[PDB]
Amino acid sequence: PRGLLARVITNVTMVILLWAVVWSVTGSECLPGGNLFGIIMLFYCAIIGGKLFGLIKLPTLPPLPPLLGMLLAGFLIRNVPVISDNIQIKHKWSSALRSIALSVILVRAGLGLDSNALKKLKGVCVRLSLGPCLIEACTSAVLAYFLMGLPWQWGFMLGFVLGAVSPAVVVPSMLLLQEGGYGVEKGIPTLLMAAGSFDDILAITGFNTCLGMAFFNVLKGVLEVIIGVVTGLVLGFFIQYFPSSDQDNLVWKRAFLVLGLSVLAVFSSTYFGFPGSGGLCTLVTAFLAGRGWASTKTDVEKVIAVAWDIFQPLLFGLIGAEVLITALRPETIGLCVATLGIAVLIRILVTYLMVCFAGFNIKEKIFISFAWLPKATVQAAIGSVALDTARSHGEKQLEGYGMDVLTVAFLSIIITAPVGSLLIGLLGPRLLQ
Amino acid sequence: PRGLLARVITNVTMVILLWAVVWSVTGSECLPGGNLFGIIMLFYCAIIGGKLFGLIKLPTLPPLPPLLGMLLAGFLIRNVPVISDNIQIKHKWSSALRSIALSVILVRAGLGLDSNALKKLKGVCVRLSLGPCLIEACTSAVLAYFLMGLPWQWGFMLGFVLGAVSPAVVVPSMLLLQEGGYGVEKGIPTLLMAAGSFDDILAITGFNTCLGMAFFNVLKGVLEVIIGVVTGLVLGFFIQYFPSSDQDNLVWKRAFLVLGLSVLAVFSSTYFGFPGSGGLCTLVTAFLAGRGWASTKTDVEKVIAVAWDIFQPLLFGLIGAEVLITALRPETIGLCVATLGIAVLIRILVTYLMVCFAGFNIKEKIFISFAWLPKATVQAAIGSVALDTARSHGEKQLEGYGMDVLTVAFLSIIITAPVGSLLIGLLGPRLLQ
Ligand SMILES: CC(C)CCC[C@@H](C)[C@H]1CC[C@H]2[C@@H]3CC=C4C[C@@H](OC(=O)CCC(=O)O)CC[C@]4(C)[C@H]3CC[C@]12C
Ligand SMILES: CC(C)CCC[C@@H](C)[C@H]1CC[C@H]2[C@@H]3CC=C4C[C@@H](OC(=O)CCC(=O)O)CC[C@]4(C)[C@H]3CC[C@]12C
Ligand SMILES: CC(C)CCC[C@@H](C)[C@H]1CC[C@H]2[C@@H]3CC=C4C[C@@H](OC(=O)CCC(=O)O)CC[C@]4(C)[C@H]3CC[C@]12C
Ligand SMILES: CC(C)CCC[C@@H](C)[C@H]1CC[C@H]2[C@@H]3CC=C4C[C@@H](OC(=O)CCC(=O)O)CC[C@]4(C)[C@H]3CC[C@]12C
Ligand SMILES: CC(C)CCC[C@@H](C)[C@H]1CC[C@H]2[C@@H]3CC=C4C[C@@H](OC(=O)CCC(=O)O)CC[C@]4(C)[C@H]3CC[C@]12C
Ligand SMILES: CC(C)CCC[C@@H](C)[C@H]1CC[C@H]2[C@@H]3CC=C4C[C@@H](OC(=O)CCC(=O)O)CC[C@]4(C)[C@H]3CC[C@]12C
Ligand SMILES: CC(C)CCC[C@@H](C)[C@H]1CC[C@H]2[C@@H]3CC=C4C[C@@H](OC(=O)CCC(=O)O)CC[C@]4(C)[C@H]3CC[C@]12C
Ligand SMILES: CC(C)CCC[C@@H](C)[C@H]1CC[C@H]2[C@@H]3CC=C4C[C@@H](OC(=O)CCC(=O)O)CC[C@]4(C)[C@H]3CC[C@]12C
Repeated sequence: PRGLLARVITNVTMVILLWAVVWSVTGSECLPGGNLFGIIMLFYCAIIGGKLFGLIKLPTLPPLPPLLGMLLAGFLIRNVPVISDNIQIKHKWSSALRSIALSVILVRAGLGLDSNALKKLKGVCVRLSLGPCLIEACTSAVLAYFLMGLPWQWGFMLGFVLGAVSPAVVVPSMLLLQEGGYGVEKGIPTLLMAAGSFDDILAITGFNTCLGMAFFNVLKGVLEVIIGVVTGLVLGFFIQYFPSSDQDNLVWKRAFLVLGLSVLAVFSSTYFGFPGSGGLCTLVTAFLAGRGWASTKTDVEKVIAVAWDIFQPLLFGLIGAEVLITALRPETIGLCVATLGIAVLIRILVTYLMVCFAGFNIKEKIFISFAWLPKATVQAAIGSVALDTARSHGEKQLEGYGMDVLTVAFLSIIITAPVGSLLIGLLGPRLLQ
Repeated sequence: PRGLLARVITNVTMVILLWAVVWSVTGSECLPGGNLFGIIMLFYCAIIGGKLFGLIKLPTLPPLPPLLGMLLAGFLIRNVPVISDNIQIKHKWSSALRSIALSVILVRAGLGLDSNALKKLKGVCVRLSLGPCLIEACTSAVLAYFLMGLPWQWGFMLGFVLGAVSPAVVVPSMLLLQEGGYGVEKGIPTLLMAAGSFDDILAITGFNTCLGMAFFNVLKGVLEVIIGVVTGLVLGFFIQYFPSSDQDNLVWKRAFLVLGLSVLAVFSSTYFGFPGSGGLCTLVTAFLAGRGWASTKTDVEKVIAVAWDIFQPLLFGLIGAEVLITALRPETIGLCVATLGIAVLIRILVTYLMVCFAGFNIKEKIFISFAWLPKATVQAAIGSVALDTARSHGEKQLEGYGMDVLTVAFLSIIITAPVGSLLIGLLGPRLLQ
């Protein structure tokens, strides 16, 4: 009956019951070496890993983010030889589960976005979404040439992979800051959430175009923008009108509609052959339907919030589950760190410059500069795409260049992701109060 | 903006959207001939079938139950030549889905049982669950010998299969009657729900033993009663104490615990080798948990009721999905019809006699006598077990005897399942008012 004892006892039963129930219905998928056993065990390990980082090993002054534990828990499973064969996850299950978690964070960001602030920040959004991304790519190519044997063709390809803000790490931080409030709320959380959502299409277009040259598509990148806007706009108007207050259980009807269409848009676009259209399609759909509701949007986000907590450990467990290749390969990776360090440093400076027009006087520029660091999702999506092509085509010289790209690609998530989440967490309540 | 137009538009969108979403994640399972296409189409056909029987062809006086539509919808799929390979379903996903729906109705029946009435009905419950089951089986064996070539060995086997009350047909009707109330509520709804729950152990024990004799097990049938009581008690006292009001989201925590352990007991018991223990294990577990949840028992009920509505069309659609063998086989089934007709009539008389002790004065006897007719679930599970051994044990003489079991076993589901459900509908509010 004790509160502390009841909480620990209940959770232990509710986790053993989940494994036991699945093992009964499915004959062998829940035994060691099975497909459902790898997913369940990784889900449990990521859950416990986050709890340790913040409740037992919490630093006095800085609150250690739980995102570090989730990546660490997945890293140990993939790299430990004795816990790498009894637990395995199929690539097609990893990719399917990876994209579903991405759509959940996108709809929640757009759904809670305030449209009034977005109207006055039209000019700032395009500058923020174009400045740091393009500038860093050019610097990365120059930095790589003087410190690596990669030519200009492979120098530019690295830059686009490196420079892309991941919404999965900034969006959860912005929403928590906005809920607390600080008496100003100029629109910084809204600006950061919107700008980082559609930055992916710029990066993927350059990577594919550069990859093809080293092996046209310039117009194709523009088409992905048009399709996502048109599909998101037309479908967004059939959610605020057809579902009305007349029907019952409307809370569970407006929640399945937005999430179901978001999943359809993401997976359908990739199948056709123009990925990235669903990246912003689910942003416009939720944003348009978001303005249609002005009384029941409060209870819809609560349903989505519980869903995000389920996919939070699962998403980052999969992200840090393919770093076994570079687990321990000391080959003077100081140059790789040097390229990453300079590129990050240059990105900070340009971000401050791009917001020097008006409004943001002193602290807004500082907070925005340090909030553009995290790089989690897009880096792992196309991190090893180039290396596989080099291996496939039958050559070898290009494979070595691709391996170098992998080292810097995985290094960004390990380094810049946990630091960015930690910095944004404690500096938000200290600059724009 | 119109509710009439909104429901049809909204419901149509919510069914096409579900198919499109599942089709995107799974490449070919959503296409015709796939595994997930059979489950989706069968659920949709059974859904409209229930709506037609009550909104289009509703009789004036007798309300035609949706069960007739659900049984017919699955019947057409399995028998129509052109829609019998376009939609299919694996046996292992039919059996898994069949048992899960059975556990839902058991916990919802046990949860709504009233303890006060059960205390005074010790004598009536045991007599009701023993009288008709044994008496009807004996009459079926005698009638079969004088009207068929089945010897005494096969006569009793047919009787035990034929004599069994299905809880999935009465409990939904009993719960609705109890909720409405009629100013007396002597305990008839509680008597019928409890007595019919544990009637499975006798029917399976007789059928298995009789089949073995024609091919000791009395002791094992006894253990299934003991095992269910022992595990029902220990697992029933760890649910009304640990999950308490201190925990958050307690509504969704107690509903996962009762339903999760009910599924575990049913599937785990079958695997070990003593089925039927989980049938009454989840009945006692849910009843004991109800006694501790004095206040929040009704709040959890709203979630279980919605769960059954999902499995209502799926359960009966699968029930009428294996009648292709006897789709159209005119072989003078009048003897089979005559044997079933006599057995049903004899069952009515004996049930009236068994409850002529006290309490039920005049009208209660008539209502209870006709409320023991519905027979749908247990028949289909063990109906074709005899014929499976006949075509697999190498003997062809016994194949004819097994075929006669299928004719009567499948004929009872078509006839008595809908009539019994319809009979209680228009007779309940006319006898215990
Ligand atoms: C703790 C509360 C929530 C009740 C749930 C208990 C379950 C966790 C128990 C009940 C039956 C047990 C199972 C019954 C027997 C076995 C022996 C063994 O099963 C096997 O046959 C595979 C290995 C072998 O060949 O022995 C492995 C564990 C297992 C499945 C047990 C695992 C744990 C189970 C599911
Ligand atoms: C907080 C922890 C419990 C989260 C889950 C960690 C898992 C990764 C651990 C927990 C229990 C461990 C398992 C305990 C027993 C075994 C059986 C073992 O196989 C043998 O024992 C073979 C020895 C023989 O020849 O008899 C293989 C590893 C495995 C699945 C272990 C692998 C790693 C597991 C799943
Ligand atoms: C605080 C919470 C998050 C801890 C969760 C603990 C789980 C990781 C434990 C609880 C029950 C354990 C399981 C209990 C029974 C078994 C059966 C066992 O089967 C064998 O011994 C394999 C024999 C063979 O080699 O064939 C393998 C480990 C396993 C799945 C255990 C794995 C680890 C489990 C899931
Ligand atoms: C935002 C998207 C939708 C439209 C813009 C796509 C850009 C990413 C493409 C368009 C023109 C491309 C550039 C044009 C040609 C080259 C040559 C390429 O390889 C060379 O340096 C050798 C050139 C030579 O001398 O032949 C280096 C990158 C670069 C600048 C390309 C980099 C990627 C660019 C900027
Ligand atoms: C209606 C509202 C909820 C928007 C959802 C529309 C979907 C129902 C559409 C969008 C993309 C369409 C699919 C894209 C193309 C095709 C052609 C075709 O796919 C194939 O290539 C296999 C058969 C063949 O060889 O042509 C069959 C239908 C399908 C999958 C379409 C089926 C219907 C889909 C899923
Ligand atoms: C209220 C109704 C719509 C519920 C669902 C009924 C389904 C059983 C129907 C609806 C659409 C029908 C399908 C429409 C088209 C086809 C394609 C057909 O294949 C061909 O046309 C091949 C012709 C050729 O050889 O070129 C096979 C049947 C199928 C899947 C039909 C089978 C039965 C379906 C699935
Ligand atoms: C009132 C509600 C319950 C009616 C529900 C209607 C559904 C039965 C319809 C809506 C969308 C239809 C599907 C839309 C697209 C396709 C792809 C289509 O693919 C082909 O043409 C097969 C070509 C080939 O033979 O390879 C087959 C029919 C199908 C599955 C249709 C089947 C019937 C569906 C599910
Ligand atoms: C509640 C459950 C767990 C216990 C009840 C078990 C009964 C269903 C068993 C116990 C003794 C069995 C009977 C004992 C022997 C026979 C002979 C059997 O076959 C014969 O008639 C030939 C006998 C011979 O060789 O002379 C037919 C049924 C019957 C009455 C059996 C039918 C089923 C009975 C009643």
